[PDB]
Amino acid sequence: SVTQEDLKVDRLPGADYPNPSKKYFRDKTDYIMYNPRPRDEPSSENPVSVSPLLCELAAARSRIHFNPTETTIGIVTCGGICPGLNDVIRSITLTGINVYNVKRVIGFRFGYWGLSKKGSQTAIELHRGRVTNIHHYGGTILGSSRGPQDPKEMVDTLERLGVNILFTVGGDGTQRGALVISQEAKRRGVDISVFGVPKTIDNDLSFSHRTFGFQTAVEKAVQAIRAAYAEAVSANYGVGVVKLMGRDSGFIAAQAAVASAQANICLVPENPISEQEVMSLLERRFCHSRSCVIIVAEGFGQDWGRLIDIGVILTEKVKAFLKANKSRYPDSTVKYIDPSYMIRACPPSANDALFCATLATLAVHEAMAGATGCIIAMRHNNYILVPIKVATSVRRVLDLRGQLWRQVREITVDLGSDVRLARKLEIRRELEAINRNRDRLHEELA
Amino acid sequence: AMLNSVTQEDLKVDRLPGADYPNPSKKYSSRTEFRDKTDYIMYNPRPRDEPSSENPVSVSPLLCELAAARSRIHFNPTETTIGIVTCGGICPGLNDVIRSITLTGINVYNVKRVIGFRFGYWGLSKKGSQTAIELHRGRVTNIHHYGGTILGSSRGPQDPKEMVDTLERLGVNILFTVGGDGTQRGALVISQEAKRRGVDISVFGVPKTIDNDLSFSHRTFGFQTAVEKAVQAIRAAYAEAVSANYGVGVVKLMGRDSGFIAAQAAVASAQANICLVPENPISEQEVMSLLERRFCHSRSCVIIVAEGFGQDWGRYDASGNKKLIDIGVILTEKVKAFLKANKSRYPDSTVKYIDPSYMIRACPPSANDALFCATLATLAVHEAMAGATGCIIAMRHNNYILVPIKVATSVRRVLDLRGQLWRQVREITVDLGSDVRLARKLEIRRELEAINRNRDRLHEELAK
Amino acid sequence: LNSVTQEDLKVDRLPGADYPNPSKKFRDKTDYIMYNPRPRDEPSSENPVSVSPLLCELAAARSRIHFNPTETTIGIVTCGGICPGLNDVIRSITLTGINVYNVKRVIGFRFGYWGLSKKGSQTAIELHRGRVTNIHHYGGTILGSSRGPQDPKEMVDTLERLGVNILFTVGGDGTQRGALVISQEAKRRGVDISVFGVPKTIDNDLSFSHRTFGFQTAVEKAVQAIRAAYAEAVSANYGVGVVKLMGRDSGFIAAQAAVASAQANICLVPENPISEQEVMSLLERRFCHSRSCVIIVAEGFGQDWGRIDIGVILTEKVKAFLKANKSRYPDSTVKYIDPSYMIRACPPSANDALFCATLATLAVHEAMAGATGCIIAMRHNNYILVPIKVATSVRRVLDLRGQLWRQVREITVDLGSDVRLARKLEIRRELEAINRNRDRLHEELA
Amino acid sequence: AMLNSVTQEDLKVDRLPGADYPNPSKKFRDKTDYIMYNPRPRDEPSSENPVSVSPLLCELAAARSRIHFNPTETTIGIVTCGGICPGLNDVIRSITLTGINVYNVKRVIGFRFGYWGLSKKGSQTAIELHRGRVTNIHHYGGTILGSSRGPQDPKEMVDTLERLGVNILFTVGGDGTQRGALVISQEAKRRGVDISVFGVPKTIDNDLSFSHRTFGFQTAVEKAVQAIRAAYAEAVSANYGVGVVKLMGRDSGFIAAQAAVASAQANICLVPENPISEQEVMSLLERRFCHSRSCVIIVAEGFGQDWGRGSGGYDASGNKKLIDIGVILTEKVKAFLKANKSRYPDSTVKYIDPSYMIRACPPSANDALFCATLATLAVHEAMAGATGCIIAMRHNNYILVPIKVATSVRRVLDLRGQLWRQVREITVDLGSDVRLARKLEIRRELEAINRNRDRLHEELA
Ligand SMILES: O=C1N=CCc2c1ccn2Cc1ccc(Cl)c(Cl)c1
Ligand SMILES: O=C1N=CCc2c1ccn2Cc1ccc(Cl)c(Cl)c1
Ligand SMILES: O=C1N=CCc2c1ccn2Cc1ccc(Cl)c(Cl)c1
Ligand SMILES: O=C1N=CCc2c1ccn2Cc1ccc(Cl)c(Cl)c1
Repeated sequence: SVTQEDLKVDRLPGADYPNPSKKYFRDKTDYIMYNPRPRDEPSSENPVSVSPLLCELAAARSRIHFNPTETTIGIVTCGGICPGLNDVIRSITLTGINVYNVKRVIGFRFGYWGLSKKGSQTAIELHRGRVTNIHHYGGTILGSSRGPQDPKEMVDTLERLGVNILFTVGGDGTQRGALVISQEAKRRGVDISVFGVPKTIDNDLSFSHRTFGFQTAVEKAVQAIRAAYAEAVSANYGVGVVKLMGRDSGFIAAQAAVASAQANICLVPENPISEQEVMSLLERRFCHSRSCVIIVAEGFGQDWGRLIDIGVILTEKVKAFLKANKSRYPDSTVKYIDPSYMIRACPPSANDALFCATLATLAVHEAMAGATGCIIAMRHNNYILVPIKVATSVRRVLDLRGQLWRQVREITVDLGSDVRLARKLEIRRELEAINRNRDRLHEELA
Repeated sequence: AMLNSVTQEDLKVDRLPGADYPNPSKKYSSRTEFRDKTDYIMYNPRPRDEPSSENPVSVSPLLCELAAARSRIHFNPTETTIGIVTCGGICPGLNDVIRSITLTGINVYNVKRVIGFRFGYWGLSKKGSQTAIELHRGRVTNIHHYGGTILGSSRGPQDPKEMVDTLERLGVNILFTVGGDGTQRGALVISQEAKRRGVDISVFGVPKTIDNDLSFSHRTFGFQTAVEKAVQAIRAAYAEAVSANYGVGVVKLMGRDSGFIAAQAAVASAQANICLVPENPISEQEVMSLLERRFCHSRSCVIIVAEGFGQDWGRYDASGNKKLIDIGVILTEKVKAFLKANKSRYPDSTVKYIDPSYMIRACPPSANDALFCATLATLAVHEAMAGATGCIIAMRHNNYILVPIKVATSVRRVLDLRGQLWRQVREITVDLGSDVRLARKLEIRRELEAINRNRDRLHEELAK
Repeated sequence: LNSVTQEDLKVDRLPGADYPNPSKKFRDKTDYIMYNPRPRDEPSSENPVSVSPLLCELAAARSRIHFNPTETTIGIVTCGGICPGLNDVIRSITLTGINVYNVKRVIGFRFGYWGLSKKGSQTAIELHRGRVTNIHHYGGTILGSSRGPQDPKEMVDTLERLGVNILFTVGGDGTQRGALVISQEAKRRGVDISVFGVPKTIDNDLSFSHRTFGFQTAVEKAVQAIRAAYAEAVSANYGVGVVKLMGRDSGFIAAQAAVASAQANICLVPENPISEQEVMSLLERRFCHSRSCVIIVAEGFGQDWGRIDIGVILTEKVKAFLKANKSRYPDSTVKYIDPSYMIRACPPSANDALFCATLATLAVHEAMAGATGCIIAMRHNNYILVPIKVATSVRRVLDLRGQLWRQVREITVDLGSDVRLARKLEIRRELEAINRNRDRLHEELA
Repeated sequence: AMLNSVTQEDLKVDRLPGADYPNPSKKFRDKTDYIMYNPRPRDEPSSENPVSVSPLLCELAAARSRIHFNPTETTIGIVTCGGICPGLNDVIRSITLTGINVYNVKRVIGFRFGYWGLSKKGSQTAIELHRGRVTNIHHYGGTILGSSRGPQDPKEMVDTLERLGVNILFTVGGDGTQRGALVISQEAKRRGVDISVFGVPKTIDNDLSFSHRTFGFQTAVEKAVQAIRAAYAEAVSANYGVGVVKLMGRDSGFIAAQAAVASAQANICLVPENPISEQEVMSLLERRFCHSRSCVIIVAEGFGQDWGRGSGGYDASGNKKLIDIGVILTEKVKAFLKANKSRYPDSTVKYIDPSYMIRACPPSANDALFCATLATLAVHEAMAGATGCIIAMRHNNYILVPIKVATSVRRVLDLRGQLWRQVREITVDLGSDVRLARKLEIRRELEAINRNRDRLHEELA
């Protein structure tokens, strides 16, 4: 498992230049505890971490590795779009130009394709004028693509254009590629930093509590649920099925379910249940209600097909179930909602705009200080550096015993509950309230 | 050729016999002139002739009756029961119409009682009538802040005999039918079953069509909200498409039998390169030719498609359910097949399909639709209390009018491909008539002229 | 008015239409719409006759145009307070000129009429496709705006010097009066210039008009301001929210916002001047059986209240009234909200974006066809041309006997009601409802 | 110099005696668990686990296996006090639904218009909170209970609590409200009555200590950025246009600072932590107008309290009556521009107070989730006999803090920290050479337009 060695961040040799940024900084590496929980009860001596692990904190350094005015920064965006890609491009560019006064900033187009011999022709000049308002729009002005290119070709491009720092904005696959580029550079003894800004709307990066665009995604997911609910509650035995991202984890689905308070069933990859259990939950909902809203992560029920499109398959199976039971559900309506387009393709919330700008600015500070083969992450309210190797070796998933999942279980259908009993206590509370109103009203006359 | 045969007689709206009660909100003595009765607006306000010494004459002989609070009413307010039913697909502002019908009845006319029938015409059947809800001030206070209908909705008819049985049993004097063409045809059948038994009932339609394809009408409620939501869907499709090399966003924008949402959204957004509407059937080959032309000098394309486009395109799912036609899916598949067959010229390509139907129809209305819904509903109550029946309320040439259901359900509204809206769609969308290579040369000259000017002023600013 | 003749509605054309219209599949002669589409007589077998003799010229693309497209220079100026959609009008004028007519050049004059003065003309900007691409996503004007006039002689000097053939004047009544003075100075020197107004009034108080651009957006924002005022007021014991909602000379925004929101208890508009004492009487009546009150006030209300900022003065007078009556209103809270900034400075709704684009496109079509000394307006669902002289001679105001104002009176406090009686009926209706619920609940047990 | 003294004793949260009942919630904690106040190590990485720089441990909030109150005999009371804040209705809803749905408590009472609602007169207005009364209240700004500023007689209030059989009172409000909560707690202890008083902190300014985030703060920053966007549109539309926008910030500038960075459209950001003179402000404006025709100024309501003398008075909540710095700043900017009409021949200054729209909206979805989680854990811990404390969020975890220490210290911007550095990167800097900085600007632009000019020239043929 993970050792302190696994958390040591690579530095390019030498920090020969002063940091030009203004004293309105750090001379040594500071650390934060991976786990800030104590081993023992309160005692007369300072508490000791349950874990041996320390993470390096990200910050502007007093000494830097790259000579600012000779430095070329490169940027590439890869994979599915995510709210705040333009914020990361803008803030990397403006930190480079305004704070370090770097020679040049290059935007490589359509992911790693943009660093291939063919693709490198399309590379764009990122100046102040080119990034002024790009953060008001979803997508990426650079464009994106999936899948790799020859690392040899890509380092050929980097050398040819005199790129000293490449920022890799993308998911697990992109950062694995970043580490391969880093090592091809080291192999030829070229002075290049490769520095990852993690892109995962699902917030399933480890050594991390929050990735950029996640909070925006939850806002949009709740708006999709509000529409699904309006549709479902408008029909007799109405069912709204809404797919909410979640390739390998259910953080968006779980947070949206709790925030909206309108989901009756929440289906996540961490909690695989059968078609039969799902229909049993729907059956229980329809005992006391005329509508049901089902949230489903795209990674749920991958053992339900021969990704399979679980949104379509679930909708089809719910229809088949209700048709086979037309006896008890005489008329019924099942609506499928795929809001994926609207969740990923918007500009960020103001809180994600600030987060994106802070990730990007610290990524420039640390790369200028010779950090390489690492990502910037946010953990316990602090910015840290994590080596790509350990970051891509583990992933984050819902704890089904944790407080978030407990809140999902409190609002969603539970076969264990005495619905009909609970209703009797409900009616007593209501009667108490309307009796009080009845009295005050009777009083008010005369 | 088949022409519609509408005469002035066809536009006369039925009144229940007698207006024996004074209006408690419209006192005859608060008029400034005599004769509180029916005023008219011209169907077509365009003249036959040039300006001359005599007043201009309408190109049409038709006059529409204007909707308004009357000084004399047919129903005795405190003995009056109002019923409401919502039918078919939901539409932004259903709750606004329910709320405003209820509060006009209670607050303005002080009616005895308001009943909400549930899940469309099902709610007036013998079985369904058990579910009927009491609409008081407390039940409707904030319902206009939410999409859908608190009454619920369903498609398709019920036995008119059963439904009039329900209306008689509950003592319903006015039934408001909120729904489309099919719903209002049913309203007229209810009206006639009532007349047959000599029961004193007004049936009054509030038209529900998100597509704005009601005739004798320029605007139906929820349409403007739908266009707002359609433009937000297009903004997301564009962000996705422009982020890919040879990226295509296909977005379906309502439009069952007409393309008003698709056309207005295309022009409002200024981001659609192809706009496919039922009024303008073109072949799969013409569509791919437009995409091909777009990809000559761009790396992305956004395609708007109405659900009623290409019904002559193409011809049970795994669970044994019947598969609907879906031009959105079929178009997306055909665009992929075209790009795959031409991977030579479009080496990598991405096609994304977006169905924002859920978000377009299921939201609360814009403030402008909230006002419109409240005004339609309040005037519908005023006119039904004044004994109007077998008719709908519509908005035409900035005015509220009454139209008999028979006329209203005999004709539908469609884009004029020679009109100004469609011209604006053609100005923004790909045009095969342009010289690809020439047009591009002039583009670059204009750009070069601009950056040359900036380059000069910048050079000036230094040594100054 | 009882006056206004067909002559007053005749729109000036520059002499000659010697060029074909380069747009493709247009009108060969001028078509008309009736000013008043109401009939003189009862329905009869013969086509109805207008109550009015007046006909308005319809706006449309013409087959013959006055200006030679490739020799034509278009100028644009934006004047007075900003209004949602200014950038939409600038963009659509520019792109219609360039993309449809392929005009030589488009000039943006800066900070209103100042921009056409000898000093100001140096700041004039080149409007090409690149300069207007996304400007419609932002509030304000890229050209900038200013109030008040310049020397017409100087301005025509500028127009002649820059070879401007069509000047579009985007502004209110004062701006268009200036446009007509420019037009006549041009005619006097025999310079071939069209001056064509796009009316800018957030208040929608242009005559020969049912809707001006930005009005609908303003009502959306006004309703959002009222929603916040209501939340504040209803949260306090004897809470009062006063919100000022534009309305310099008319109350269309205030009236539509009051009805759309359904949360205003008092609506104060210039058309209905009432005394300080009547206002306090309405508040007094509201506080008989409610603990909160929301007051909408147009900026043009109560200009006979000073021996003036009516928002501040009204708020002060409401506080003085509540303080003098602290006996009956023991603790009380008065909040003033001026949302003017947020109402005028936003981008338009999608419906206003479409309207702006349509006004602007037709304005270019008609100016290219030699229309001058006129504005484009929308009336009875149609686009018309109106001479500036008649357009600036009359203004539009609320009809206090109309359906809109009736809806305002239905929701706002009414002194005409019996306080005591009205309340008794209220309580009976409530008791009826809660008695039914009380029964069904009692039933449901067993 | 003067340092704060916080000890482990100050962080020990009071428990009512006895936990005699099992927790009816189903599929937790059998003893009190802790998190480090400061998770930074004393030493370099070594063979031994790292040791905290601080001796302080905070008690973690959680559902307990043993509870103090017998659920079906328990009455929960709720009161909302002071200025409204996005998410008040979310806290009321979640306290109510946790009480009813999880613990099946006897009864939930909503006291109206703050502490007034627990007075003899006010207690008549108290409302019954059931599932039906709170179903959608979280979709609206304000409080369905209503709010008021300032105190009531503690004797009267405990009279009300005893009369209605209230076992737990939740106090939703600021520093002043929670000081009142402690006074209620002690009046109860004095009479030996079994009551828990448990605070949910309400501060839009996020200036609670032992805390990184209070509810409604993130929503406030969203609304502040919308206000700045409108101010910018107005200012950039005028020749020498100035938008002055006031952004909350009574004693700290977290809203102003985060809004300035999020918007990237503020040229000057004025916060209580950084008092500067009228002359320095006008110097920053002067520098902005050297190479721009517009300026946006953010000002916290607590900035420049040494720019005038106030009345000496106190508002109903017992806070200083502040001078209106928004109006005074706007007036001084106008006076400066008028006195310099020579160099700023026409100028326009607009003042924007968006306070109404910032505090009176429903929460963002992220604030709705936060509010629900604070409220649910507050019920869990009060049922487990926690009293005289608040629930707070720190280092991504929920903790309990005694009111006494929570009301003794407040949180303020670090002018040497990363947030304020980002504010300084975007706002006007007198330290730059105006003339030199401009020359380099133009060179970079010329380089860019030369590249575009080339690619365009290429593209023909
Ligand atoms: O194999 C994986 N599949 C999914 C997710 C995953 C994996 C490894 C790490 N992670 C989490 C992760 C997500 C994004 C980034 Cl940028 C990184 Cl470096 C790791
Ligand atoms: O088949 C149709 N498809 C669309 C529209 C349509 C049809 C028939 C009449 N009409 C027009 C219409 C639409 C709505 C209503 Cl409520 C009415 Cl009465 C007619
Ligand atoms: O003095 C006026 N106050 C308000 C309205 C008004 C006046 C004069 C004409 N009008 C109508 C009007 C409004 C805007 C425009 Cl652009 C025009 Cl041309 C006329
Ligand atoms: O006197 C203060 N003025 C402002 C802020 C402050 C004070 C004391 C503690 N605090 C921080 C604080 C804020 C809110 C709450 Cl609910 C609490 Cl308990 C403390």
